[PDB]
Order: sequence, then C-alpha cells, then structure tokens
Amino acid sequence: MQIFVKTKTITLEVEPSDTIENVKAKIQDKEGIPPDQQRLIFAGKQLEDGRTLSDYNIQKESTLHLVLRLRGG
Amino acid sequence: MQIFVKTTITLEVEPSDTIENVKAKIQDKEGIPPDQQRLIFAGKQLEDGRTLSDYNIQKESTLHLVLRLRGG
Amino acid sequence: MQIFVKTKTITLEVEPSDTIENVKAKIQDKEGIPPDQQRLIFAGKQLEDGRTLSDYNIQKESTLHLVLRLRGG
Repeated sequence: MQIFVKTKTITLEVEPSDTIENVKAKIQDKEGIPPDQQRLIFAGKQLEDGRTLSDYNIQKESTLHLVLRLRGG
Repeated sequence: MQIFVKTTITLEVEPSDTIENVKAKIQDKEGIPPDQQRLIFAGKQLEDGRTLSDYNIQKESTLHLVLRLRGG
Repeated sequence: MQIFVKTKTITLEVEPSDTIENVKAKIQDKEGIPPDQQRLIFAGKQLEDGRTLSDYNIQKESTLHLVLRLRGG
C-alpha cells in the first residue's frame, strides 16, 4: 500500500506489518534524512520504534507528518 | 489576549498566532532559541504549523515550557 | 513498590510519591544512562519532569519503557 509523508510530500511503498524503524529507513533511502533526526506523527501521535503501521491503524493513502528532531519540536 | 508560559512570563497573543510565532515571542522576551523550546498545553506538546486556537488556547491559558536539552 | 523499565529490563524500587526526575536518577544510578538522555513512556504517554508516579497511575509492577533521546520518534 501507498502512504504519504509530508514534512513537500513523499510517497512510500509500505506494508501494514512494516515497523516504524523500517519506515524511517525508507524515508532515508528516498530523502537522505538519517532515521535519528526523524519525528513521525500520525493522527496527532508521535510514532515510536518497535511498533508497526497497523498498531497505529495506518492504512492506504494515510498521511504522516515528518518533523525534524533538530530544532523542530 | 494574555497567556502565561511557565517553566513565568506573560505574552500578548492572538488566537490566530502560530506556535512558531509564539516561540519567537518567547525568544524576544527570554532569549531562549525557538529550537530549544518544548511547549506543552493541556498535557499535549504543541507543534509548529498549528495556531493557538487549534488547541483552544484562550485568555489566561497557561502553557508550560520545557527545554529540549533537559529531556523528559 | 517495584516497577520495571524496559528499553533489557531493570527493576527500580520506587514510591508513588517519587518524581520523574527521581525515577530517572535511579535509572542513572543503576544503568549509567544520564537523565537528560532518558525518554520514559508509560501507558502510551511520555512522562514529564514535574509529575509523580501517582499522577500517571503508576503502580506495583507497572512496566515503563525507556527510549533514548538519540532517537528518533
């Protein structure tokens, strides 16, 4: 399934069973943002390592928001 | 309208002010760089692109500022 | 009371009236992780310094999660 990540916006190709760490790797692969500067938000919660996308009920064409941990908080 | 930021300063703000505009005003009064400000209201950490009224922050609401470097 | 902190789990010996800074000092005393690098989660909420354990309804055998600030949310 496709999900969107807005900081501009990128598309990721993901599966519900993917982890947050694994989503961050993909954002790196595409965007060059190191995983350890990424804060991901979905539906107003910051996502945490360990979980999967279905733990947050993230679904097709869900929109995530990336905030840089630098400064941005 | 007046709001309070406790770590306690007063700010003069408009419902339509953005969070980053609030942190700049904090900076101009306190010298704390926006990039080190964590603003909490009603148990939630505020995020840049929102406005005070997206959080129903109102006259004499009290926000809490934590420094990012202090952790939490 | 006993509570557990998972990142490796440690047991701390704490009172409900203890503060989050004090808990974090105890983690430091046992793990050497400095408190300004500790991010404590319980029941889905990041804990904040001005509160006590009872403000979070933390109790005997509650499980907290430590995330390092080196992340990445």
